[PDB]
Amino acid sequence: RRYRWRIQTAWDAGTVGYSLFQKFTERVKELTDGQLEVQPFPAGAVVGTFDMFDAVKTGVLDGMNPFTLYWAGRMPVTAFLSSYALGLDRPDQWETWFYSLGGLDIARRAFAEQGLFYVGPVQHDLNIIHSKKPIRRFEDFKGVKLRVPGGMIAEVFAAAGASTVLLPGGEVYPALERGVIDAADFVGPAVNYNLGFHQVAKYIIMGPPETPAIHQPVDLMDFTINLNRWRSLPKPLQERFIAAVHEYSWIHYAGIQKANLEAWPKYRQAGVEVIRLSNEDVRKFRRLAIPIWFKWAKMDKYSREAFASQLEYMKGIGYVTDEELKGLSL
Amino acid sequence: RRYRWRIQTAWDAGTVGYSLFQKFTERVKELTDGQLEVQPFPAGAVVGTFDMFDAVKTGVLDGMNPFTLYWAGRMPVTAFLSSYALGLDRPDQWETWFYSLGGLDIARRAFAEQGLFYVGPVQHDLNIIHSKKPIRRFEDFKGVKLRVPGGMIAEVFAAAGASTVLLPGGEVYPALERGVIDAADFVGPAVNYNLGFHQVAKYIIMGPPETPAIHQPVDLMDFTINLNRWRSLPKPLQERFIAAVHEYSWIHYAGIQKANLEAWPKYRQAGVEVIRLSNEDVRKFRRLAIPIWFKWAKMDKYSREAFASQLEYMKGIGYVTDEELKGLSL
Ligand SMILES: [Zn+2]
Ligand SMILES: [Zn+2]
Repeated sequence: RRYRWRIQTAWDAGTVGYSLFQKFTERVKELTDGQLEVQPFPAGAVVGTFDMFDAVKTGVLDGMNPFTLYWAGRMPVTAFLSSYALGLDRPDQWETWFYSLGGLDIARRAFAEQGLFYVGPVQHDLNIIHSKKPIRRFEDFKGVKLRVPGGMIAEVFAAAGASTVLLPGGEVYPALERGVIDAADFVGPAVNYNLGFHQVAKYIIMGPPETPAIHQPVDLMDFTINLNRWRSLPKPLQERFIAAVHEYSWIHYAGIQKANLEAWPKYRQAGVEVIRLSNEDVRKFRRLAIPIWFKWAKMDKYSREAFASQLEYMKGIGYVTDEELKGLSL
Repeated sequence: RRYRWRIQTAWDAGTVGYSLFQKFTERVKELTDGQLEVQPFPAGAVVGTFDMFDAVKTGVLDGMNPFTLYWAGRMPVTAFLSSYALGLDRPDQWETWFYSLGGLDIARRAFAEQGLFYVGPVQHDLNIIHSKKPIRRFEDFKGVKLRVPGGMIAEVFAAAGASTVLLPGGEVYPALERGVIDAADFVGPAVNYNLGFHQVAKYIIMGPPETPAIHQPVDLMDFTINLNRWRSLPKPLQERFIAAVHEYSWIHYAGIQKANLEAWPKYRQAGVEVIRLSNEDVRKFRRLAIPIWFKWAKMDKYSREAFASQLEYMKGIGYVTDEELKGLSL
């Protein structure tokens, strides 16, 4: 039999991300000899981006390709299924945690409880911030109306004095154009350029060379399927889909990075100034971030289990010291 | 029909690498519904490790899973299909170069001329060095009889004054034991421990925290199949094997990294001391390395094509400056 799944992505039509997503649907068809076809839908075509979770749960959408931390408000563990401020910051570290340190199994158990099947993470990129005004040091975040993807990312910036707001990436351009917000994080350079942020914001704010991305160094996406639909798919096809997603994870990653290399010269051409924060600004964010990591970990049994193993890993590779964990518990 | 392929790996029996490789053949069987069965063979079981290239070319072996730079002496481009001293040093950078910047197509074209189908790279790990006597700085390399995997890696150490020797990892232990060599690089901590290096060498030599691996930060493996055997495989199975290898690339990478985390405590227990070189030491190696990059790049049309796009990429991410390239050119 042939199966057809309808999957909407967080990528807006007309972005490098959507183009990569379109090709993935062709690859799935090739890998399953046409037995499984995925019909792609750009952000907002079936439902709003943040409404994808419920639509996939009901089966109205067969699956979704979101940025995983979008569900942080309803599933605490998802704040730990994508990068959070100053924690693990390399694609290979997240890949290791998910694929050998138990991360994938935590995600699958948590999503199964929601009637969803978490297939696996899709590698992507770090994120940058676009601002209408110069933010040159930690203290300049005070009073900035900043769009961020909620969750722990928003909490960290709020602890730095920013007024945070949650908006889908597609609403950032009009918000900055009208001055409804002063700044916005979204994704990396290439897609932000596709969305025109450079024309409504003259600055790009990044961390120092040592920590380019303070908040989201590894902004993971994923594929999540309605559990019933997943369980109805023949096992051989389920296994091929898992392989297709893991292969795509890196094909997506590479395509985004190539587009990013091409985008930087364009920002310079557009007259956009890239502001680099300092190592000291990062330390100020670090002191705010660690206690917040623990508060989020303490939300439910899944966030605790995921952070516990991530913390152990961070200790093993020198990303956290016992001294800085003083007074914190788990 | 059902296809059966014998594929030998550079991993010795009894290593974490070989266990991961055995699992991959089961994964291939599952992904192809039993149509493609790869019978795994540990290093030296069918042919010698360095004989795999000719064994596969002539068909004695259907395919191989080697460390790609083993063929540097016969195919100059392979010295650029795996990490080399002080160039790109993160797994994600090599993934990007191969999958979006044209790297994969260069490898495939170069191998096709040899009657081989290069499937894709297999991520792995950085490498560390084990020594019988301490090597605490750049100058301590003079006079050291050092085992390395030849090619550009051997040439950089020779430039530092070491007497290099080429040996399969499975022959490092006896070579150290009987004093044939003073030190040896091979792979990461877990597998080196599997091979018992800690029993014949009390030191591990690594770069500073900023540059843990000076010579081989991304020691890639790959799958290469006899071209005729590849062409006789139905296209649907060719595509599934390609996806399987790419998925495995990271499953392998993650498994190796987990094992590495578990190995450090065993080295401490075995009484092995980890010596870290300095940033100054890295600079001394750097001044030798860069000119060597160009020497190897100019070897043939493929080594030139590969290095050309890698240099362009490194320039793009600030890994090299025009200043330090003064007087060097393709
Ligand atoms: Zn973001
Ligand atoms: Zn090596």
